[PDB]
Amino acid sequence: STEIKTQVVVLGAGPAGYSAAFRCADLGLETVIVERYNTLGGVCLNVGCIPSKALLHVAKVIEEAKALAEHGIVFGEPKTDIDKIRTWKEKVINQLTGGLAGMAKGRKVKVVNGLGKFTGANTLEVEGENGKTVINFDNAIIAAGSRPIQLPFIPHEDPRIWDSTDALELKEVPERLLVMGGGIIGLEMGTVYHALGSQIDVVEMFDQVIPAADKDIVKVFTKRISKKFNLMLETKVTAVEAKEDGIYVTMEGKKAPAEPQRYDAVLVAIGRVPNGKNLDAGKAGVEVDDRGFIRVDKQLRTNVPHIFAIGDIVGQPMLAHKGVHEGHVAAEVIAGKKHYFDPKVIPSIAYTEPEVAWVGLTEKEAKEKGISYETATFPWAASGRAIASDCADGMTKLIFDKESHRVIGGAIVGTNGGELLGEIGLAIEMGCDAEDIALTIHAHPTLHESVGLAAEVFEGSITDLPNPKAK
Amino acid sequence: STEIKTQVVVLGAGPAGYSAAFRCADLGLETVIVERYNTLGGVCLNVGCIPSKALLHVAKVIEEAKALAEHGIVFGEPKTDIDKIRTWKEKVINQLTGGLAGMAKGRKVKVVNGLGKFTGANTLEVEGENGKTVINFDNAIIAAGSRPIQLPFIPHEDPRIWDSTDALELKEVPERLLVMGGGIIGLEMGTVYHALGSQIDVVEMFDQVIPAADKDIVKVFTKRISKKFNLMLETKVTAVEAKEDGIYVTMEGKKAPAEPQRYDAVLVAIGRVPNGKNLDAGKAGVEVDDRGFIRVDKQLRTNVPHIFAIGDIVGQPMLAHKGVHEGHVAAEVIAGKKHYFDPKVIPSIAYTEPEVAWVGLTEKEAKEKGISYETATFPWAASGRAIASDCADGMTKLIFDKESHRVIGGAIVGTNGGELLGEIGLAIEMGCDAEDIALTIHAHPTLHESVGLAAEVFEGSITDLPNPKAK
Ligand SMILES: Cc1cc2nc3c(=O)[nH]c(=O)nc-3n(C[C@H](O)[C@H](O)[C@H](O)COP(=O)(O)OP(=O)(O)OC[C@H]3O[C@@H](n4cnc5c(N)ncnc54)[C@H](O)[C@@H]3O)c2cc1C
Ligand SMILES: Cc1cc2nc3c(=O)[nH]c(=O)nc-3n(C[C@H](O)[C@H](O)[C@H](O)COP(=O)(O)OP(=O)(O)OC[C@H]3O[C@@H](n4cnc5c(N)ncnc54)[C@H](O)[C@@H]3O)c2cc1C
Ligand SMILES: [Cl-]
Ligand SMILES: [Cl-]
Repeated sequence: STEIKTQVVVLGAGPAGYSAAFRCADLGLETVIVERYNTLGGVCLNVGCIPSKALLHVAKVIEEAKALAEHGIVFGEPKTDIDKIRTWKEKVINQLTGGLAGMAKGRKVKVVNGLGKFTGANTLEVEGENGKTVINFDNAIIAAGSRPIQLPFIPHEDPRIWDSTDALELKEVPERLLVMGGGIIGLEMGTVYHALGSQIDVVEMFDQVIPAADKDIVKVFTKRISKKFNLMLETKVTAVEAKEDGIYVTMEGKKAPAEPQRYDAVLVAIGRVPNGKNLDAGKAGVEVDDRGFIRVDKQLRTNVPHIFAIGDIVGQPMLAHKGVHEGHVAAEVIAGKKHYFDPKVIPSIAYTEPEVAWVGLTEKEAKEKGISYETATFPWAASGRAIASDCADGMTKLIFDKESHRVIGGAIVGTNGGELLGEIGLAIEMGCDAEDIALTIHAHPTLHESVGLAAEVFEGSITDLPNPKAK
Repeated sequence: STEIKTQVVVLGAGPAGYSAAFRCADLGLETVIVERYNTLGGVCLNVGCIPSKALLHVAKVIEEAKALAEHGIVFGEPKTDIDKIRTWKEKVINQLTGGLAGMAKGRKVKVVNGLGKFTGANTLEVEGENGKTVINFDNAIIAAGSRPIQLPFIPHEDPRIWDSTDALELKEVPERLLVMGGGIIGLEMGTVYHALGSQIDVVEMFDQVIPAADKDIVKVFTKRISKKFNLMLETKVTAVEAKEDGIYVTMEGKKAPAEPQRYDAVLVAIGRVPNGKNLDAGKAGVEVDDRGFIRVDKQLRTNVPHIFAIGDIVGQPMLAHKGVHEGHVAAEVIAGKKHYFDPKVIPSIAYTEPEVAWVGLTEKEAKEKGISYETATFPWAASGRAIASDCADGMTKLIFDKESHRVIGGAIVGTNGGELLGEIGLAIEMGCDAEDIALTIHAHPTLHESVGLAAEVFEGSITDLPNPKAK
């Protein structure tokens, strides 16, 4: 029963949403953000990328410290206080949310807290702390994100059945943990809890973890990870039963045990689904597909031209950077600029150890597309830096169009591997060929020089590896 | 004496030398390498880049392990065995040497061990393990490297007066160590020994460590390091005297103490000089300058057209990657290709913690060149990744031509900062502008996305910082 009139309303304050809102404000538009939770930053900041990366950094340091022992530096076994780790995680998060609130204030962007739902083509109704707020807008930006997949046969109401948020709460270190899903989130959480002392089982229906990534990359990764996790591929969960002494899980498939297994906790990390069906978007005339996605064009417009949608809710890949860039474009289009969201590439990174990172076309995709392509790889066993840094199990891979010589894809498996994507990404966006990359002088000794070296393998000029293109 | 005939003789088996030799072989030329010492890889592999990076990795892990205590993971004080660390260092060197030997064998490149000197324009004489060998060549490639600077008033015959090789031998951990020279090598060794327990003093004649780098970058580094090291800037060593209980060093300048200071060891890391005067190059008609450089053109030719020179011995910067690329060009030119060595940029990295890395023009150089430029920086205090990884003091800086918007230089201070140079390097080589970089989608949350964000700061679209370019 309180009414507001604004130019732009943004539904959701995640990466996509707040980036869109801030861009609108910087472009001189009157902008209001609606968010059901009490802080900004959405899933990414509060229960996603950031806390997971904090805990993963902790895990990495623990394992490195232990790995120093054979080289003459012996730390004891660490004394660990989970409450303190949790407190630190919360500190990084609170620092960042404080930052976002500060920036919203600085850009004079009003934040309305509560559940927003459309009531008309130009009207969004918010139910929150201050009662009901009716927001009349010229433009709306839908950025309401996604949520974890739940399965009907699983008692998701038992506290020992976790999703990613539960896992990131760090309630305890379960003696035995099952991760359902060999995707990125599952493997990352597995990494975290393994470093803390948990015994890790991973169950995955596909024949490979991180299924979109190439076989050769994932092979290095799997070789590394099979020493610490019990990987059960091409296997599925058929039943989950809560009992007093634990969660009993029945599996069927190639690596399934005969008997149901007892776990102290089960992380259900099957995937995520969009929140498009929860907005009464139809009342604004907006089309929502059967899977809950709100599909948009290259200017991020829904079927209703003055209503935009960005981020996870718009489609895959569900990644923060995609949402940020989409938000920027939507804001710019609303401001009247003729901009489009049409990136050649979108990078993906699994912050496991070693990291698995890739951008552009994978070899799988290249073979299905049927274009003449050639791969070039540099093994980290040949890298001075990787050996000197005790991380020789890695590989840098570039994929080239055979005729044009343009780089069309790249991948790294290795410590700090993700940090190498930038160059590759830039290279693809600029339409670089192998010669461009190879002739650029990369610093030695670094991990990223492998990018250059891979290019050299293609050029046939490589001298840090045997050169089969020699004569 | 034994006499042999070859197409190409390469004097020196360092990065430059073996890269040139391997490239010549890959191009179908009969090739012989001459090396006075019994190992391959030269300074870089044996007493330079590789061992220093190994020890620095050890130091970094020790410090991170200690830093976890504040977050709830408490390792004890480490129990350290210096003999075992040294053994590990030696192991990385040996593995890599083995690799190089394997590659030389595979390319059918013969290695003649001994001291090489020119006797004529087409004759090089080697005195070595297999006696004296006379090599008649069509082309020679001089790659005989550099050596540490010594000072006449310093008793360099005392075992407590070190150069970098001594430091890398790791014979003991001196309670108190003086590093003379605030260059990269000195700071790296200071980092290693501080991590091992040494108290570190650094003397530098200039008003900043790493004088070649911009002041703001080094300011960020200096703030981190001034708590761990006693930095004496604008200070000079006037006397060094060996006594029974230690080495007494007298210094003058603003933060130098009045009285001579006692150190258990002194590392002399003032710089390196080329080995050009020690080859009898004059007997081949080759011109050597007064300080020992053998100056060369863009095809790496000396004043004698069939004689080439590459690496440290030809000029600054004395870095491995420069030498490798020069070696490739020299080999290609000898094979009859119209190739040139003329890179737009050559990257530099100090592997301190945080790392200090830069490529292209610094602000000093841009001013000195008279270019109208604009800088754009992203502070790591605003990076989710840097905060979550406990490395928030960093900074990423891009320098753009103000009119063309082309990137002309870049720099990073921060953990893993060096790994970010590749993208920047590539961007400058490709003549990218701020928009090219900004519109490339960088993965979140990473350290390298800062590069993209820095570009956004220039473009005026940044939403992860306040945007003073806003409307
Ligand atoms: C554990 C985990 C790790 C991840 N790791 C990475 C990673 O490393 N890199 C990466 O790029 N991505 C990662 N992701 C995914 C990343 O978090 C998402 O892609 C990103 O958060 C999407 O941003 P968004 O703005 O589209 O949606 P969200 O971040 O989900 O924001 C949507 C916001 O809208 C609010 N909202 C929803 N409905 C309403 C409503 N009706 N009214 C008002 N407010 C509403 C929600 O509360 C939420 O704050 C990870 C995700 C998880 C769960
Ligand atoms: C401690 C330290 C750290 C360093 N860190 C880095 C770094 O991080 N990154 C980087 O890029 N660079 C670094 N450098 C420098 C790098 O090591 C050199 O730039 C590189 O080794 C130069 O290669 P080169 O082939 O030109 O010379 P060298 O590697 O010195 O090779 C010359 C070789 O020729 C031999 N030789 C000399 N005279 C004769 C003769 N008359 N007959 C036969 N053989 C002869 C020598 O024994 C030597 O093996 C570092 C150097 C040091 C000392
Ligand atoms: Cl299932
Ligand atoms: Cl029961």
